[PDB]
Amino acid sequence: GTRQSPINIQWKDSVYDPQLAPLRVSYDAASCRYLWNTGHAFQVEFDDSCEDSGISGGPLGNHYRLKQFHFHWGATDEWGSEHAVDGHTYPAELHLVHWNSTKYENYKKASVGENGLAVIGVFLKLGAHHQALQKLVDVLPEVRHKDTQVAMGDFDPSCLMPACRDYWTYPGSLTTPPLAESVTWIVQKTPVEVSPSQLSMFRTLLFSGRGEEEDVMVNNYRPLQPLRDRKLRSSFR
Ligand SMILES: [Zn+2]
Repeated sequence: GTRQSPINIQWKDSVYDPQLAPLRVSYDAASCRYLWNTGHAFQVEFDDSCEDSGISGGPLGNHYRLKQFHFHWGATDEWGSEHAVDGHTYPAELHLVHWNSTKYENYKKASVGENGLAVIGVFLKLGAHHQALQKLVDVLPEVRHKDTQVAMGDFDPSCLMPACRDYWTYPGSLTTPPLAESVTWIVQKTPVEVSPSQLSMFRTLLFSGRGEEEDVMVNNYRPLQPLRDRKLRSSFR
């Protein structure tokens, strides 16, 4: 299709849009439920029972509810992110998936609908240990095989976001089947630091189920897609 993610964020294709209203991120930590191994990555699921939890502002016309968030990574610290800023890739990327509760009846419908999703991409980079992320890291040994899960309890995703909220925005798609073109992408310019050891833990999850050939979970990212005729906006000058 034409609008497919991920892409390569290049300085030259960006156009500041001074019309973008500031982005207001506010999540209810109490809405957290469980972490689990989807078979493609690990995800933290939230209870989206009609709550203020979610995002608004920016390129979004209305509030979108937090449904879940996952991570993408490589077999090495040298690559792993889905997006790339001017040819550069990071060791991992966080995807905070929100669904347009205003236009669609449910997440299953929004995810494949015309304006059903809004995802914030946050690049991860080696650096200082990350406290908030440790909570998650601490339960991964419980979810090695696909389909396995564990209960959670009060977690604020915002703790995984950079202080500076400058972003790039463009129309995209899911980077996993059905690959629907229903995503308004909000990619954050400023990466968040984590320690090698936190990242190494990621690489112990498995693509395979219980009692199957041990198939390690690495390089679970999708190849770069052409920008095409789409408009890549900058919230910053
Ligand atoms: Zn993703």
